[PDB]
Amino acid sequence: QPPERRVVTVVFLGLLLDLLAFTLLLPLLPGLLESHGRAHDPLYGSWQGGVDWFATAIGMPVEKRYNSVLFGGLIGSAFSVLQFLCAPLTGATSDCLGRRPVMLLCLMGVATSYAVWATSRSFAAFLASRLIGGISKGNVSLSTAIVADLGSPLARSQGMAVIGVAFSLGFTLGPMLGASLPLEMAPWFALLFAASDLLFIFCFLPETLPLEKRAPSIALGFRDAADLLSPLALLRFSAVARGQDPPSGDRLSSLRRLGLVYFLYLFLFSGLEYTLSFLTHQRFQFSSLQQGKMFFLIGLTMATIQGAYARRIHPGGEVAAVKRALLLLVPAFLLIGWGRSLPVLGLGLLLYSFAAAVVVPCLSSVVAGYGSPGQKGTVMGTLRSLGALARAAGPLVAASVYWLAGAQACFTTWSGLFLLPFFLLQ
Ligand SMILES: CCCCCCCC/C=C\CCCCCCCC(=O)OC[C@H](O)CO
Repeated sequence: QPPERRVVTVVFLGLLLDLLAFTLLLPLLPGLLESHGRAHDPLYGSWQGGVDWFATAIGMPVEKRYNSVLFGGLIGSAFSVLQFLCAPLTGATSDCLGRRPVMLLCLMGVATSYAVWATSRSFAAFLASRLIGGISKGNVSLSTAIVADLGSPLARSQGMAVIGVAFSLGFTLGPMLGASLPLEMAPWFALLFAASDLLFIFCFLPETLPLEKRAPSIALGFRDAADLLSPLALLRFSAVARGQDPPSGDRLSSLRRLGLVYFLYLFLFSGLEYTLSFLTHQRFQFSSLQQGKMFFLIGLTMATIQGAYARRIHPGGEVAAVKRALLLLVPAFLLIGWGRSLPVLGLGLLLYSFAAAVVVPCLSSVVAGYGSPGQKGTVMGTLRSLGALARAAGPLVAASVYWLAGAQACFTTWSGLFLLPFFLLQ
């Protein structure tokens, strides 16, 4: 096929190898925390002390699986703070040095993250592994940047859809494999996928930013440092607005508006998506195995919609499809929030899947069309960073309201707040 097919193919297979490696360990995390608690790990005990303080503050009942999910949520949140910190820098660096050298630095970091975990099963090794993997998770935003390097709006909108399929397939099949593996072998499979991704990208990712299109600098002074690290400067896209041939006027307002909608969407969606672990236990007494089955079906529907519908939306129709998805999430979360049987829960999950499939891909696709050739890493790095900030705060704030106000209070209120990104877009 053309050179555009070849790059997206390499980006997709690389990213799927990456996401299998990460998601593989997620169904095992409950057992690994429980092991540390049971060995009296005094560092574990520190963090358990923090989760406890939080559990007391929000009024969360004392129960093994409620603790497991809350601890997994603090851990998930700390990790997203690392992704937020590093995504703009990694982007700006690649704008200046090319996509391939920075993609490869990031993958050596991810491979090293799994080398560490492989060697030691302590809470310390766990956090050391998460820290390194966290600061090296720019490979994700570099994938979106590489798609944004492509020539046509069509190339880009389909590229972002294909990345959507990677995340949906990765988050589906990874935990499936992990729970099928003997625990000893799991960190070895993560390593195999992470080393495979590194080697695959080394041999097959073509460069999509030529030397004569690159940003002259990463950051010259403290104001440029702050442009990559301040949540408000990342919302205002100040790093992009201060680059070579940047967007200005109406074009720069639009970029900011898509970013605010992106952040708000993911703040709300990531919160309800996390607290669905509370709702399916508390209301329907789902085992974590049954939560496995449910997220599996969600991921498969999402990959189908992403591959089949999201990927076929005519360039120019991204925004119309996002507005329709944000409206669909109002009934979707009302049905989940209030449903007292599996048919009603099921209907809300189906709408959840159709709507979530479209939003991240369609918005990335429109955002990717902004910035000059040497700013694609800074634009998509800034977008990923806003998502990371959103997935950092979303779970914690939804957990507070879920336990302080109850499932209905949280799911009704978050449902209402979806009209904020809907109206910001219209
Ligand atoms: C380019 C970089 C190359 C790679 C550089 C590697 C750096 C990794 C450093 C520290 C993490 C290792 C932590 C090892 C944990 C030691 C064991 C421990 O903490 O105690 C065991 C626990 O009490 C019960 O098993």
